[PDB]
Amino acid sequence: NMLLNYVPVYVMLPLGVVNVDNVFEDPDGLKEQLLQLRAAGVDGVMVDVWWGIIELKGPKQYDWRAYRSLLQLVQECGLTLQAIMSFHQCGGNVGDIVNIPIPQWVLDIGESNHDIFYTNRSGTRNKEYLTVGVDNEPIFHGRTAIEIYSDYMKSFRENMSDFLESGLIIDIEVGLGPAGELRYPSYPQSQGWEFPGIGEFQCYDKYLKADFKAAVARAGHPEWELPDDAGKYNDVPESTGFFKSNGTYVTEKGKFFLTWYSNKLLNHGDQILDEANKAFLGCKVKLAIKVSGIHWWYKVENHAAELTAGYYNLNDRDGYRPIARMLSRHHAILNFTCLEMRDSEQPSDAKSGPQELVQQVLSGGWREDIRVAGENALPRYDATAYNQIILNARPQGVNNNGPPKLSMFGVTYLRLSDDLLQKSNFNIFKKFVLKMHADQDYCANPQKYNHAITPLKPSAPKIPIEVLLEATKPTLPFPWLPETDMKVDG
Ligand SMILES: OC[C@H]1O[C@@H]2O[C@H]3[C@H](O)[C@@H](O)[C@@H](O[C@H]4[C@H](O)[C@@H](O)[C@@H](O[C@H]5[C@H](O)[C@@H](O)[C@@H](O[C@H]6[C@H](O)[C@@H](O)[C@@H](O[C@H]7[C@H](O)[C@@H](O)[C@@H](O[C@H]8[C@H](O)[C@@H](O)[C@@H](O[C@H]1[C@H](O)[C@H]2O)O[C@@H]8CO)O[C@@H]7CO)O[C@@H]6CO)O[C@@H]5CO)O[C@@H]4CO)O[C@@H]3CO
Repeated sequence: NMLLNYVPVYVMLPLGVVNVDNVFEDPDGLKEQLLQLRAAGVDGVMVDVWWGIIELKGPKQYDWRAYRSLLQLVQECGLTLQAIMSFHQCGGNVGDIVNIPIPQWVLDIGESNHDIFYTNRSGTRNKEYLTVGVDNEPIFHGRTAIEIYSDYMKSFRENMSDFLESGLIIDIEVGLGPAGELRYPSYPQSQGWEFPGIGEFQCYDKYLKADFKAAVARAGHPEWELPDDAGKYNDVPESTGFFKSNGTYVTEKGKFFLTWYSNKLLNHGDQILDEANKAFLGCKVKLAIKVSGIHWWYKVENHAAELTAGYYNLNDRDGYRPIARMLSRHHAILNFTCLEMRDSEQPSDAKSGPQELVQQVLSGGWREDIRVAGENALPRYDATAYNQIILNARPQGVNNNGPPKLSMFGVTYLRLSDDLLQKSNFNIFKKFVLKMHADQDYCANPQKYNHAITPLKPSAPKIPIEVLLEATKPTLPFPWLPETDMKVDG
């Protein structure tokens, strides 16, 4: 059936819908908007569940009330929900609207131990998220950073058990770094980065520096140091000793460092997803993580922006398919971004390859047999953006005689705003929702399009890092159509 071609569309809710004071501010206003979405055929919505609002008062002082009133209203409006366990800061830059820090009691510990924060070579502390170096350090009033995350997710599961039982929540995305993405904070606008700066390595806090020196001593080179020649945030790769042609990234020292640095994210990801699987075990929910789409310098050999972010991806070393393989023991979804972007829209000197990056990451996921979802990175209201999302959602088009060979598990559109709901904009969005649904009407029962959610099974066994790293072998991507066969039309 054509309904086997249906890809669900979710919309991201406005930022700060429950504010920093844990108040669901405007139920009436949100409700008119949600009902517009329900009539346009949208399948669900997505919301951040900010750790800095919930566990603000102190360790295990959770207040779930205002998020319970929000989930109640989404359910009354007939929409499902993707929930993000957001363990990161919202906003906080100059010009930002809603600013929600991580818990003040965590920030107070940070006042006496600055090394709980990701740190660059200059010694600047990024406070958006806790460094992977403290994941198993019992320094937060007896808890390690992963026990804080685990406890938060167990409390969410217990206190929202009625919305979980009644099937409101489709999936739980677990925030794994800055902006909820599994990466280092290598391109902080708060420290002056501007596209397409290569960014900077964020491994200089004392826990990660110490771990690196222990690791180079075991490899037989105790003298090796953390990079001192990779430049600054706004550098271009050829003006740096680390990323130029035949530079340090290609030496024994550079490769060992890049393997260590990227391996820290796989393991960070693997251990917290272990806890998420335990917390939500038995629930009719899928688990997901978000990978960032870092497309600038993708078209040059060095892939510098990708490497400073922690994705050790080169033309001869796949740095994304190890992440897909890791997610398969957890039966999790890889949620990616840049689904709307065309290469032709990027400034030429950025050496930007969003279309190719997307084809590489989604093909890597389908090859590893996991489910792949995605978002647009920037707000777009035009038909060419929507037709690019429809092309990536079904790369080889609609199958008239079955399910597509390749299709995404879903797409979340970023952000519900008054601009989206403006008349000419919302008319084009309604056509996008239709074409995503492969010209079928909204289908309330996911089982009809083969998206039924079972009870969350326990994680399959730990895959050793060397088996994870066999997925670095480069493969050719699946074939993409030039343009979609299910066009919104201009
Ligand atoms: O707060 C900022 C922003 O943060 C989040 O986005 C992150 C994103 O997810 C990452 O992928 C990355 O983004 C970089 C991106 O990937 C690169 O491609 C590049 O962007 C270039 C565009 O790709 C390219 O098309 C062009 O953009 C032009 C637009 O096409 C054109 O329409 C106009 O853009 C204006 C917007 O239309 C307008 O709406 C307004 O945007 C604001 C948003 O409304 C607001 O929601 C917020 O956005 C968030 C975003 O939601 C998060 O996902 O702030 C926006 C900025 O104030 O203003 C735009 C103009 O300022 O003009 C532009 C060209 O000027 O060029 C760009 C740049 O070369 O760089 C991206 C990083 O800057 O990182 C971001 C940030 O973390």
